[PDB]
Amino acid sequence: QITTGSKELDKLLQGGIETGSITEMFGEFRTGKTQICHTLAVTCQLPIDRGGGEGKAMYIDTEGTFRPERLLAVAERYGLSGSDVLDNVAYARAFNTDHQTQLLYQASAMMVESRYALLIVDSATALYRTDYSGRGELSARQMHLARFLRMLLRLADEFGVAVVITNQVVGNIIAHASTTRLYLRKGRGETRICKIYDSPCLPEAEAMFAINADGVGDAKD
Amino acid sequence: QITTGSKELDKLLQGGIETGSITEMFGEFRTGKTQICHTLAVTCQLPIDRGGGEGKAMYIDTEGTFRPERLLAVAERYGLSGSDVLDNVAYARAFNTDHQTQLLYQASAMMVESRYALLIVDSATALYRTDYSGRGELSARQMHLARFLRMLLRLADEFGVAVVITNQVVGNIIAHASTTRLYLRKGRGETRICKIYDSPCLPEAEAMFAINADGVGDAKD
Amino acid sequence: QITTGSKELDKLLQGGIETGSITEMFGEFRTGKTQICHTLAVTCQLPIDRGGGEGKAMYIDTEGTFRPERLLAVAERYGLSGSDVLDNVAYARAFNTDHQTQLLYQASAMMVESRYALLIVDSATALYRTDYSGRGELSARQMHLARFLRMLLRLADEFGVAVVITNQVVGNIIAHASTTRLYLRKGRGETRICKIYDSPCLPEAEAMFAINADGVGDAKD
DNA sequence: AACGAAAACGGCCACCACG
DNA sequence: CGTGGTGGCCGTTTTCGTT
Repeated sequence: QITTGSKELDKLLQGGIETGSITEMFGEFRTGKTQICHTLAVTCQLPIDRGGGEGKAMYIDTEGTFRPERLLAVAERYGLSGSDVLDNVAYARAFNTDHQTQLLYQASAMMVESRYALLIVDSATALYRTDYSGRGELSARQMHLARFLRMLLRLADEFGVAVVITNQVVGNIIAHASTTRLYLRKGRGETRICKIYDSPCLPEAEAMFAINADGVGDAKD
Repeated sequence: QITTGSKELDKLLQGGIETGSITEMFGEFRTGKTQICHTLAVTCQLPIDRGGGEGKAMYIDTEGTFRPERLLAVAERYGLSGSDVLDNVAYARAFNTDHQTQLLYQASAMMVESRYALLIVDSATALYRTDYSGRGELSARQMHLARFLRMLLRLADEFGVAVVITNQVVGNIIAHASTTRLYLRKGRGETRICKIYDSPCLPEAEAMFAINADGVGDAKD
Repeated sequence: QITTGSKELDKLLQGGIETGSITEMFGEFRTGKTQICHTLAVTCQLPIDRGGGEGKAMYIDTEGTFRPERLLAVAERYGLSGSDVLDNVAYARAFNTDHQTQLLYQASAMMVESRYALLIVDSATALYRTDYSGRGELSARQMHLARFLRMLLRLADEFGVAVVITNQVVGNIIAHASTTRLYLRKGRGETRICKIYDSPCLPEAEAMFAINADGVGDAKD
């Protein structure tokens, strides 16, 4: 179980993400999906006794929001070497849906030589909206997304890593494929509300957390 | 941080625009978006110790409002050579959305040979309204705008320059992409009210400034 | 500053029209736009010490309202030779928007050989409504008007002449291009109310004037 | 008796207003 | 900002008139 670094969120998840499965967090923009991704990108490298996976991180960005400085802040919060964190995070920006899936081909071969624990795909659904904008082409983007999700599941079962994808809510296919769906909504200021909206094992429940300069971290009224 | 040349606005932004990110200023017509652009087009060339970026400026105009004389006024205000300011500002008028995006192809290659600090796109959303006026073609202009914004983010991360685009409020996609949204409204006479309407780091707050012959400059009751 | 020949209007404008810039007067029909044009067509020829520009006049008519006799009346009011006034006013009626813009080609070359101070375009927006009456052709007339306005600004900067265009209010593009917007409304009888509705330098303010056989001239209760 | 044109009705889309 | 309602425009079908 990879620690989220929010204790309340860890309790909500019973200790953190299950490696080897896809966890989807759907919420409005600015809810902190990207911030949680940046935090996990570092916490994954933490020792297992500290809630990490003792593995490198993979950040596939489609939205430009990748900040190595956020990774440095998370590393210094938990006392990890920021330089080693950036050395254990491989980053690449996907320009389109086809490029987004093509990066998985390099990811599968690269993930064999080194132990990874986390795969991050940020604005995973944005490129299927920007690229495929027509109505007759909807089935094509749905097929590409389906294949992409199957590839995610395959890599998860192959390397035993956690698969994190982010969705902006301004597909029903992900429900059966994703094991845990988390709904994120803004509480005013920088403090966010998290809700579980389906889990066969986890209750439907809510937990409050905040977005702090160092971290994605528990709410401290 | 590129100085806005309004001290109150600089305080509002904590010192000025972050280079390497897109800052959107949405407001009514005649609020001073273009005036701020003209001021920044010169202030960017200022020394870093003076709040500049020590880089050349790029003005992509779609509305005809480009005035080299305004640049000369800003240069003489801060004591910069007006001729050198015009020599460090490359200007081109986009005739359509396709031409607006096509100019980015020349911009990316040209921005490699010389250091730039500011990219200005004035009436950035006007051409998507004048060109794409139908209702069935809305998705096409939205896709073109999405690609344009992604190109802006790519150039920002590539050259570490500030990306400034102006929007007339007589898209929701820009919210996640733009880092700082500023709402501009008219105070009567030539003095304008600025408000921050989203920033993960900057407070929602307001600052009063004026539009002076020399400058975009602090309000002086 | 070209005298309007109304003292109250001159005070409203701080002495008269700035040459080298476009001044737009928007108002209802019969408010006196054409009358003001006829008056200025003669006052421009007045000595600079008398509020003129010591230059010839250019009247481009689209509405048939051109009256040389009104020019003769204005000339005799200020004591100018009516025959020389008509000799210093070149007149041409535009039959369409394309012809209206085409006349500018003859105007630019003709304005080089002799000094002019005033360019008048009467019912400037009427031909874009009579010619382009459909809804799909709106962008075409807007583009033609935009190019026409840019040509006006170019000629203004080239010859340092005043650019006067008249608009019947039974485009938002002119706002940034026009420097001074004047709203004209009828006071009953022949006495008209003038209001300034935008000027970066001139206050929003009003002045009362009348339309007299000799002149456009101050209100005399 | 057949074909073409005109008029009327219905449905869909867009814009405006209200919550 | 989103949803619902109303109005306008366009397309299709039916009926009538003319060849």
